[PDB]
This record gives sequence, C-alpha cells and structure tokens, in this order.
Amino acid sequence: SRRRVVITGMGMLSPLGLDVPSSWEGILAGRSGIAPIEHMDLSAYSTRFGGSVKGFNVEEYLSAKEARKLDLFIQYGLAASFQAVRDSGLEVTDANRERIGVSMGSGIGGLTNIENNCRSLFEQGPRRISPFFVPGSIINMVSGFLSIHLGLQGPNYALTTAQTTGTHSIGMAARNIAYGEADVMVAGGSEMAACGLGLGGFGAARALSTRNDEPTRASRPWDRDRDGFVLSDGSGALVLEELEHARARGARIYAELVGFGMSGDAFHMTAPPEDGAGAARCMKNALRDAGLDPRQVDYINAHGTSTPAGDIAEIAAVKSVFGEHAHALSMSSTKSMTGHLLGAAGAVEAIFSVLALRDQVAPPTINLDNPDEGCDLDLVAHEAKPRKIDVALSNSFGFGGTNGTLVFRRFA
Amino acid sequence: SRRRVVITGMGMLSPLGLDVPSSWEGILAGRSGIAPIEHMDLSAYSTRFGGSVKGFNVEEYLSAKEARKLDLFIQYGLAASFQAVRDSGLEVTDANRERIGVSMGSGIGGLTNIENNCRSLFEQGPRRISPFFVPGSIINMVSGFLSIHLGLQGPNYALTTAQTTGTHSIGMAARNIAYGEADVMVAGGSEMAACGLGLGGFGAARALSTRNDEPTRASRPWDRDRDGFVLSDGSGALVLEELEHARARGARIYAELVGFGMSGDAFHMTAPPEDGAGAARCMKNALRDAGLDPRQVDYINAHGTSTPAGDIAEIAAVKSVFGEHAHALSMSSTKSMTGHLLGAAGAVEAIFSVLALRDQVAPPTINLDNPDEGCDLDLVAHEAKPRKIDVALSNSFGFGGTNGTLVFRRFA
Ligand SMILES: O=C(c1ccco1)N1CCN(C(=O)C2CC2)CC1
Ligand SMILES: O=C(c1ccco1)N1CCN(C(=O)C2CC2)CC1
Repeated sequence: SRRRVVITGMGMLSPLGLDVPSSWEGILAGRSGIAPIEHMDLSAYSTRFGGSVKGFNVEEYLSAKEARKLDLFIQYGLAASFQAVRDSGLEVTDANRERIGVSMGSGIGGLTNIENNCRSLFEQGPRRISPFFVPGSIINMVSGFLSIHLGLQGPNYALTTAQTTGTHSIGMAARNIAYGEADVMVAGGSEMAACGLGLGGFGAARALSTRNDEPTRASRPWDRDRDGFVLSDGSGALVLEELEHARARGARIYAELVGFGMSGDAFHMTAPPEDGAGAARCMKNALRDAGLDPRQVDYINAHGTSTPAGDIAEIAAVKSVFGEHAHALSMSSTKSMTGHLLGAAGAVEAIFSVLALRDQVAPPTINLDNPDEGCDLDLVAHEAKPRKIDVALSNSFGFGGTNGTLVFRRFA
Repeated sequence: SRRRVVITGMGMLSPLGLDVPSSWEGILAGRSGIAPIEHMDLSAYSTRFGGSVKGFNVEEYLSAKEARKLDLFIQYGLAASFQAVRDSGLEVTDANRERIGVSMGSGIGGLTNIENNCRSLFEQGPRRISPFFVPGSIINMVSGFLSIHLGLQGPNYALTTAQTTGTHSIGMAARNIAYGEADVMVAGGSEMAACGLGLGGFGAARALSTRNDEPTRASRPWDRDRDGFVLSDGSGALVLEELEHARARGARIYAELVGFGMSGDAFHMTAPPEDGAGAARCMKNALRDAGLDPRQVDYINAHGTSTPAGDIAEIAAVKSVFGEHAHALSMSSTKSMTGHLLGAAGAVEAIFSVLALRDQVAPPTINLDNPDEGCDLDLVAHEAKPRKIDVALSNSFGFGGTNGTLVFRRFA
C-alpha cells in the first residue's frame, strides 16, 4: 500500500550558481544568470546569449580520465546527483544498495558531443569518431554512471519528455518509492543544448528571444514585450526517500512530495492550447493525488517560459483550476532569472519550490514591467515576497503536449 | 492491491517484415533480415551491413508533408503504434480519452535528422537548419504525435534506457495501468541508427560484428565465432489494457503481463558482469513481481546480442536463477535473425514472447553452429521448437548496466 515520500537531499548547477545555496541566493536577490555566450562564436545566429553554467569545475566531482569521456550534460547531471547524495547524508551499503535507484533525464542529451563527432565524420571519416561517442552522449548515462560510481542497484532509468523531463523524472521516481519498488531514488534532469545545433535549431523555429542587446531583460514571463524563451544549461537532482526510511536514519527532511499529475494536451507538436486545458487537467490530477482542497495551494512555480502562447495558457489554466483562489496564491517564473533549462527546468524548479517552503518566500518574476492582457494574478513582479507557504506546486509543459505537476508541502 | 494487465494489440516494423505476422513468419522460418546497407557509401567503415526496414511506406500512416517533419525513428514508432491500436479494436471517446496514454521510447533517437541538419549547419550556417529539427527529432515525439493524432489525454512520456528502452517502456506502462493511473497504454520503442553516426559510433567502440562477407551469419548468439552485435532498425508497439476493461468490450486478449523487473548492474558503462549478477537480480525481481517460482518459466527470449561478454553473462544469470530447471526451459535470441534494434529490441522481443505463447513454439537461435564453452542450455539452435509454453520471459540489458525483464503468461 502507498508509502509517503520526502526530500532529504538536493543538488544543482544553474546559471546563478554551482550549487543549491548560491543559486537560491541569486533567485531571492532577483539576479539574472543570462549573458552573451562565450564558449562559441554565434555571430551568424539570431540569438547569441543564454544561461551558461559559469566556472564549472568537473575536477570537484570526476577524474579528468572519466570526465573527458562525457558530454557536459552528463557532467552537470553527475555534479547535481553527487551534491544531492552528499546533502542527504545517505550511506550506501550492501544492506540497502538494491533499494536505491536513479532517474536522471534530459530533453536533448549530448548534442555538443554529437555535433563535434558529426564534424569529425564529415571532414575526416568514421575512424575519427570517439570510441566514447555513444556512452558519452546517450541520455541514460547520468543514471548509468551515477549507479556505477555509488553502487546503486535499484531501478535505473531515464525519461526524455522535452521541457517536462525533470518534473516527470521526480514524479515517477516518487511513484517507484510510493509503490515499494525502491526506498530511495536520485531523480531530476540535466541539459547542455548550447551548441550550434541547439541555438540554431530553436532559432530556426523562431522560439527564442532575440533580445541580444539586453540579455538580462530577455526572459520576461507574462510581460507584454516577451519574444520567446532563453536557452539555459544546468542540472537539478533530489534524493527522494520513503518517510519511515528517512525517520529511521534521522534524516533531515526538507519537505514532503504529496502529489504528481501528468496529462497530454493532444493539441499540437509544439504549441500549448490558448485555454491551458491540458495544464489544468494535469494540475487537477496532481491536487487529487495529494488529497488537497485547491485553496490549500499557496505558491506555484510556473513553467513561465516567456513565450507569447505558453505564458497566457498558464494564467488560463490556473484561473480554471483555482477559481477565486487564483487571486490569493502567489505564482512566479524563476525562468525570469535562470532562463529555460529544458529537461533540467523541472528539476531546478522543484528544488526552488522546496526552498520556497523552507524559507516561506515566493521568488520573484523579474522583468515583469507591463503585465500582458489577462495576466492579473499575483505574479510576484520584480521582488521576492515573504508569505505563508504550506503547499507549493511546480508545473512543466513540453513539446508533444506533455504536462507534469508536482505538489510539495511542509513536513513536521 | 493491483489490477491485471493484458495485451490486446501489437504492431511492428522489423528487418523481417512491415507488420507483426510477416515478421513472425520470418522468425519461425529462421530467416535473416541482415544485409549490406543500401543508398549509403560505407567504404570507409569497418561494418557495411545491418537490419534495415525494407519497403516502408510512411504515406500509409501520414501525409507526405507531416512525414517530412519527422525523423525515420518517429515514423517507425508511429507505424507500429497505429498498427497496435488498429489491432486492439479500441474505440477512443470523450468518456475514455483521459484514461489512454502513450510511452514509446528510443535509445539514440533522431541520428539521421542530426546528420542532415549538421550537414546544413557546417556547409551553409544555422539559418538552413530545419524549423522542425527539434520537435521532429526528440524522442518523446512518437508519444506526442500519437496522442495528438488519436486524441489521447492519459499519461504521455518516453523512456530512453539504451538497449533496455522497449522493455522498460512496456513494464512502466503496465505499472501505470496496474496502479490505476490509466486503463490503456500504447508502449514500446523505435530506432533508426543506420546513419554514418550509428555505424561509425558503435564501430569506434569495436562493438559491431565486421563479418561483411556473410552478413546473414554475422549475428550468432552463444556461437564461439561471434564478434559483436548487428545494428538494426524498426519498432514495436503493444496495446496494454486493464483486464476488466478488455473483457467488457470483448477485446481479443493475446496474453497477460504478470511481472516486470528492473535492476542496475552498477558494474560498467558498456560491459555486463561475466557472472550476470544484474540480469539474475532483475529476473528474480520480475518473477517475485509475478508471484511465480523459477520452475514455472518455459521460454526466455534472451537479450542475446552476439557480443562475447553479454551472451556468456546471460547463460550464467539463467543457471543462477533457475538452478535444476535451467535446462528444461528453452531460451533463444531472435537477434540471430533481426539483429539488435537497440531501444526497439525489447518491444519487438516482447511481441515475439507473446506470439511464442499464442503459437506454443520457441523461435530459433539461428547461426548457433558451435556453442561456446558453458553454452550448454537449450538455446533452440537452428530451427523453431514447438513446445509447451505457459510462462515466457523477455530480458534486456543495456549501457549503464540497466536491466529489464518482462514476464508474460497464457490467458484463458
Ligand atoms: O556536494 C558536493 C560534492 C559531492 C561530491 C563532490 O562534491 N560539493 C562540493 C563541490 N561544491 C562546490 O564547489 C560549491 C560551489 C562551491 C558543492 C558541494
Ligand atoms: O533528442 C535529441 C536531439 C538533439 C537535437 C534534437 O533532438 N537527442 C539526440 C541524440 N540522442 C542520443 O542518444 C545520442 C545519439 C547518441 C538522443 C537525444
């Protein structure tokens, strides 16, 4: 019968910092992690900025020997995973290694490595492709390498649900624990899509902000002058743990994971429906799963990508689900500061939702100078808002019409 | 408690055929689908052959214009999915569409599209990258496009666990039904990795057979002259359905899905342990999940990839799990005929396991001319073996040490 799931450890790389506390400091200060990209020449591209991880030192985590085999998205996912395991205080033993698994996902995986190898193939032939090309680029190798390095023998898998990946990974990993398939899961996502193919591909779709001359102002969820999402890199990982398992070892518990929803829009390959119908179905599934009155929701970490259609769909969904209570809750987009970490967005936003519960503060939506038509909720414009938060919801929506919602609440 | 899950529809593209019955006729005749790869200059490559899908006509499923947006692996996954839904006779309505979801996966997704868009980017710059590059290449777009086309609003996700994908996809979809999160799921996997990048990438790891002179003899699981796997393309999809839901509409039930195991080896990025400890844990987990004694197993569809270490690991795991019963079951590798469909392997092999139950016949391991040291089980060498089969297992092992086992039983 269904067990309770709590969060005992968190880990992160983001455009705002190389761990959770540094990133969260940035979030509560309204700081932008968006800047012109330095790691390649984008003069031919329509978008030349994004949210890069700054000063990542893989030698805090991995031998130079292992690191050279791995795409940046795998390095970032292992960094966040290792942080989360250390933060949890969990000791892996022969007694518990079969009950600890991992589900770290990605939207696009090792696109930098794949591009570099494609260049080698075309210019120099197949004998110049790296022997590590497949295992060093494939999405499941965060799960795989973490399992090998820590000796985790529980369920081992990876999701890829585009911009919903991190939210789905955490929710499904919680179900594994709830249903008795594991006692502990490391779950989240990682992404590093800032190669020519990534910036070029989203650029070809005209999906990205082109505010090159003012990158920190580009991500402006619900602002009338928004012109698309900002591409960002990084990782989030949580240690999810069965409640009695955590209590038995005297774990520090950040919060309880009480609800998870999924739904499909069944609408369009890339566009969310204007009325947010699929997002509303997803949130209602999540709130029913948590056994909650919708009026218990205090804070929503929105998907809030800074696209014209997505941002207004989310207002329409939140009004549909919460009715008059839509005017009492606080909803913000931390993507205003971090940009869109794609498959890692739901993982870092789950962590920000847990810290909102820990610190009783709604992070701001920076850049919200002129809320658009109908964007008249408490969107925490400009500055962090201390407030009572017992229940926090984190939403994600992705290509293929795929929706996820996590519901967290305070634990005492 | 848990609801029962049955298989009511199946769909496939394989190197043996453009549907399930043609593919299965090839399997029971011991036919090879392996041949030199056409319309591609593989002179510079150490492997020049594989399992291609022959004569696929996407316009039976999609308009030319919608097909142009999608990588071949997505086309293949949608073909199998549409076949499976047609075969099930399910009618989607407003009363059930929130209870019908999708989990179609892939191991390495849209290599062909990545190759072609790299070519554009390198020769012409980023403004010639297709607008459809991202949504037409990402792994979750089989689930996405299928849900849009059929109006499915249930759980919508995608796994990517390398060579384990199709097995994990089916098993997790069965959990969604068992635990009441859906009444129907379409689940399975698809793969098209015969580009330069797939053959080049696996070739750089020296993982592939190089038997260019006799491609039909290349895939020879447990044979002493095996020299690595054969890369193949295609897709498998099953309609999974709650038992009372299937009985109520008079569905034709192929078999029951009674068990699912996962485990991580935590051993090595690409190599399984010689003793098959991880595969043994996974099979024991799946039999425990089914409430079955090892003695009740009649037929195993091995992973049986034709690699030196993988094939012998599986013999060790089967001896370990089954003890005095290990010689009484039959175990075969249909990869001897189909080659290795990577993330689609577990999907087509689940279908072959279900048909072994329907037809009371173990498919052959072709090319097993000289069994290797210790390969002394009943590996169904050369020719199909009619026999009693009440319980059939299908095993998958992949990069990262990820394992999956499905347990099927006859239904009456
Ligand atoms: O949790 C870990 C960790 C686990 C295994 C190896 O490192 N760390 C150390 C590395 N960190 C930093 O460098 C902080 C940014 C300053 C973050 C905390
Ligand atoms: O989803 C994507 C993608 C990148 C750009 C557009 O879509 N990728 C591709 C490459 N993949 C792989 O597994 C690597 C090849 C080995 C799967 C994930």
